[PDB]
Amino acid sequence: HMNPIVVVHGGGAGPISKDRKERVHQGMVRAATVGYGILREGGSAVDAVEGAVVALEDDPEFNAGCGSVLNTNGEVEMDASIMDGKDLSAGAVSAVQCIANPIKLARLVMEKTPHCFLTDQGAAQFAAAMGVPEIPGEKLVTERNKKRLEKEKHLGTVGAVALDCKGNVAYATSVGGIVNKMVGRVGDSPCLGAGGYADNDIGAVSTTGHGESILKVNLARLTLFHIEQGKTVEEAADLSLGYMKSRVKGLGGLIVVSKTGDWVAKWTSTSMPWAAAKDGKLHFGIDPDDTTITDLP
Amino acid sequence: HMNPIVVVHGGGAGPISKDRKERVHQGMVRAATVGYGILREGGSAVDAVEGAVVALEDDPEFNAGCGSVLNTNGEVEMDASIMDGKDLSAGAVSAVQCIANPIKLARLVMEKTPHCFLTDQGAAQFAAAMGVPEIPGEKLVTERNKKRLEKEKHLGTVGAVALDCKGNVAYATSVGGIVNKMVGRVGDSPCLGAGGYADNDIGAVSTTGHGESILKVNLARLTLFHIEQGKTVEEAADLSLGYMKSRVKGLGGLIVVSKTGDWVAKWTSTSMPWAAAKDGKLHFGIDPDDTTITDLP
Ligand code: NA
Ligand code: NA
Repeated sequence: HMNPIVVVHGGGAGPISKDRKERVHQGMVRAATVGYGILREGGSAVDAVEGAVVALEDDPEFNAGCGSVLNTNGEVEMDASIMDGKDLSAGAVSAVQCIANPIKLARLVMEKTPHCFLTDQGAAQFAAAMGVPEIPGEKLVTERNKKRLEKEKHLGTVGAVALDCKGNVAYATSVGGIVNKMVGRVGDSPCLGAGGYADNDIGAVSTTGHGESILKVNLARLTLFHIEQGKTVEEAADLSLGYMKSRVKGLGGLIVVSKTGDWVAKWTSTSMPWAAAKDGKLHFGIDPDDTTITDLP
Repeated sequence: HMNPIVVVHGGGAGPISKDRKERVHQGMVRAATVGYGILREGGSAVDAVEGAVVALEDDPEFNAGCGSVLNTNGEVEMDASIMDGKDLSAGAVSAVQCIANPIKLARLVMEKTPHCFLTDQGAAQFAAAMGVPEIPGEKLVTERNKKRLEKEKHLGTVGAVALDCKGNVAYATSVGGIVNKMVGRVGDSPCLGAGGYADNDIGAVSTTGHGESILKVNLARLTLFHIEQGKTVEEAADLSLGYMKSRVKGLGGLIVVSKTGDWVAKWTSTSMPWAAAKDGKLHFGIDPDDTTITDLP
């Protein structure tokens, strides 16, 4: 059986402040801690990526769930998806409002409907009916995000991949969008093959950065194509990310794990917080080269 | 310069009665001739694919625009997408209501927003900002639609790919939902790489079978991976369709036009209505190896 592996990512975007750096650290760490806690106790890849992504959604330092930005009309609007590498089982939700954890709702889409993708109105019904709490859209709206809303008038995709004890792979990704965005814009995060792809015959990818560009070039699926062509995880990351930059002038990041347990985190944005838990050991960083490898207690 | 072509398809579905084949074969001819006419006046591939699909949307018989099948509330939700193969720009709407031409709105997302994808109430609010008329839903519904859902409480996706004389390729798709589909169920159509994909350096594909299977295997972008690798377009379609078959037990079909100008219509479903125009001729079918060929005025 395989040594489990989990990689976790936040925004593939600009420079981070030294203050937010350490706190970005703690949310990635908690995230990756949780996914790996789930796997070392017999949980699946889906199990791992779901708990991993739930962690970052709950945390207000990241732009999915609570800590999600507000669109141009003063409300949070969220996207998320998740996928089983085993049979390509998937679930996706877009422009969902007023719920704590869209990745969970994404999971229900997959496992309890004959469909993969629900949006806005019907999503919330599906939620409502599956028992998911509604909450006043007040409690998903933090202090510092209405500020950047105003600021911009005149914090990118988070995600997770795993390979579990029994060789299954998965991803999950979730976001609150770009700030002051128009009503109902949908990025890459609920679009299979762009925000993520998982396939037990190749590996799992989650993406971050410019949604539109990630969408145009089907970035996750593309990364896996290079891997099928027999390229290493890094080479394939490099080739896909390079193409996105050269073909549509788009920037971002990606985490990937091949079906053999090989993994890489790579980005073309200035920065991408990431962490990987494997072999009871934690890898973490934000800036290229900045990385550390610590002991997992 | 290149000789231009348009290919259209109706839905990759089960057996079709004599009583419809006649209304459908005519419909397919009209769409091809609309898009070919645009190609005849040196129009863009993107103009032509929009036109053909508009025709199919406006034909009450096709599951798109007028004649869209009904959801669980007896209501009309539609998806669409367009992509321009020159710079991969794209436009898409999911779960839109009370508009005549979803595909024309997707083009308005391509050209007139920073984004590639709008959904539901955003998509509604944009359609206004652009003075797209709020049209009654009983105009969209038919006594096929009304009479189908009532007892389903107990056809398919249309598209076109075009190559213009500049060598540019493009795809369009539209679909009006599924009989008794969950409200807010989004399918393959608005998902770039799934329902379709267009790139001048390979070609363009528009797919049509079972939406979830298409999403799960990224069928449109899959087909293009194979052309990238040396397959002919007929080989490409055969393998991508066969992979969706063996792996996800899903049936459907697609149309593809290459950057070289080689074209094909292929399906694992029983039928898939289709039509093509190239070098003064119109090519057509529904069921296998039955290609009717005639001149175009
Ligand atoms: Na958060
Ligand atoms: Na129609």
